[PDB]
This record gives sequence, C-alpha cells and structure tokens, in this order.
Amino acid sequence: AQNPNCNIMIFHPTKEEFNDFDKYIAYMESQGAHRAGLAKIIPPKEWKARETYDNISEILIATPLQQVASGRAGVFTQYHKKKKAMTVGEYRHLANSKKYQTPPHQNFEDLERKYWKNRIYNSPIYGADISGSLFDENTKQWNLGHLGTIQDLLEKECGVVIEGVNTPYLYFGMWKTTFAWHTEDMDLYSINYLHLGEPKTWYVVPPEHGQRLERLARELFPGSSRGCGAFLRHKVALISPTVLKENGIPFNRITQEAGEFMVTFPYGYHAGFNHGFNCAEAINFATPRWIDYGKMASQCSCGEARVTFSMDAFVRILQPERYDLWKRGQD
Ligand SMILES: O=C(O)CNC(=O)C(=O)O
Ligand SMILES: [Mg+2]
Ligand code: NI
Ligand SMILES: [Zn+2]
Repeated sequence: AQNPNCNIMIFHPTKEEFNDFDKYIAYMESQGAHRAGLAKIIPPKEWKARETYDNISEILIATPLQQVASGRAGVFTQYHKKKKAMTVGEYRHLANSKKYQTPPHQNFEDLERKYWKNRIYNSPIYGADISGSLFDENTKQWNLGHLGTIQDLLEKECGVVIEGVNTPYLYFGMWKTTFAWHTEDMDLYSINYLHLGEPKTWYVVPPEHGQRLERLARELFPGSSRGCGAFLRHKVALISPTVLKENGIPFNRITQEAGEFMVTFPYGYHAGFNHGFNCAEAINFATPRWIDYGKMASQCSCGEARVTFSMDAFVRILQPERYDLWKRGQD
C-alpha cells in the first residue's frame, strides 16, 4: 500500500507530464497521494498562468465578508458579516493597512504561532467565492476554467445526462482570513491555484480518519451538533493543531506559496489561513474514483449549508433516498 502514513506528497511534473490533467491525477493516486487528503503540485518552470497581474485592480468584490470569531483561541466558530462592495485595488490597500497587515515574524512557524494565539481577537475581511478566472485563455495546461466538468464525468460513468455547470471561483485574502474545517460539496475533489501574494497554510485529515475529526467536532461544538447531524457542512468551525494533537486526531500541515497548486481529495477534511494579501482560484472536479464517495457523502438538511444549483442533480441521482429531505433544506 503506497503512502501508508498518509503524508502530504509534493509533485514536480515535467512540461510533458503537465499536458494531460486526468492522467496526472491518476498518477498521483498510484503513488498514494490521496491518502493524505491533500497534495502539492509545483508547475514546470516553462509554465505560467498568465503574463502579469498588473491589471487586476478593477475586479469587484461585491460582498466582502468580515469574519467574526466566538469561543476560545484553539476552538472557535466564525460568522460572516457582509460589508459594502469594494474593488480589488481598494481591498489590497485595506489588507496592507496598519489595522490588517501581517505582523513582523521570523518564519512561517512563528507566524502560525501568532495566528493561533491571536486570531480570535481580530475580524479580518475576506473576498470569497467570486465567480471568475485569472487564467489566460491561451494557457492550455492546468487551466482551472478548462477542466472536464463534473456533469460530464457523471454522465460518462453512469450514463445519465444532467443539468448544471461547473465554473471557477476567485478568493482575495488578507492576514488571518480563515477557512473552516470542511470537505467539499458531495465530497468532491478541489484544486486551488495561488495566483499571487502571500502564502496560505493548510491543515488536513486523511480521508480514512475523517470520522475521528467529526466525533471530536461533535464534542467541541455540542449545541451545533444537536442542531444538525452534518454541521461541518456549515463551514464555521475551527480547531487548532494543538487541540487536534491533544485529542489524538491524525492530521498534517503544509504552506502553499504563490505559483503552486494544491489538490484536495474526496472526504479530505481541510482548514487553513492566509498570511497576508493574496489571490487564489479554485474549482471542484471529479474522477471515476469519486463516484463512490459522492454516493456516501453526508448531507446538511437543516437549512444552514445552502449551495449551488448544480448540487441538486448530484443528490437526486446519487442519493435518491436522501433527496426529498435535502431539497426541503434548500427551500
Ligand atoms: O482558499 C480558500 O479560502 C478555501 N479553499 C478551499 O477550501 C479549496 O480550494 O478547497
Ligand atoms: Mg481589473
Ligand atoms: Ni475546500
Ligand atoms: Zn445543517
């Protein structure tokens, strides 16, 4: 069995290996990369996403979100307060202001210590889930707007044609912006490219151990757990590495830098934070190996999770027994 300790693997594809996306995902899996829940892919030196980032300032962040925390430094929830619209140039200036800028630090480990000590005492502002792409149309390799769609994958594997679309999303971050513990919708894969700026630190639980994280979360967030049998789908709960280690939960950590891709694998729980002003692009995707995970994915039906149009068909076809309850939670 490849990668039996479930370590995060780092890959360096050549330009020839970078041509065929599906083939390379399958290669990484042949080496056991999915056992970690997360892998890093460093593009060949010949590749670029686009020519420059000099002309992105006029992109609009229609609904910036202020992430307000409640709890204790290592075990907290966050809610998102909507703010007035602003451009990427305005948001960059805000991220660099004395109130929001990254503090002085020695190295990534010192900054990680500072994040977990101090996060709750501040409310950073995140531009999230902005439909769009920063890949040049002429970039033919690993262009996150030109991937095979999940609807086409389901149709290829199962024979059923379904409605829905699959497009990428942009994220603009600042110091302390936070992504809560979650798996993807329908336990899909994700891919994330860090286009520019400061790093992103990730934490991940191996898929084979995801239910250990779920049981700890029910203990640590007991009101939320009574409210909903899949409350991590709400994407609001944070648990620090120190608390995970105290409770024996298997996990790993890695820092992504600009120019690097990360892939999350089906049912890989992940969380993390941004180091300073940055911009990332991410999208969900599927492979044949995903179908079994889609069939078994938990679902929130309490009303909180609310998701895209295209998840309807995935539930309806893969989880017909659950469909009527889930759709009620959508309405
Ligand atoms: O970068 C972010 O804020 C969140 N991204 C992801 O959860 C992802 O790519 O799966
Ligand atoms: Mg612009
Ligand atoms: Ni994710
Ligand atoms: Zn719920």
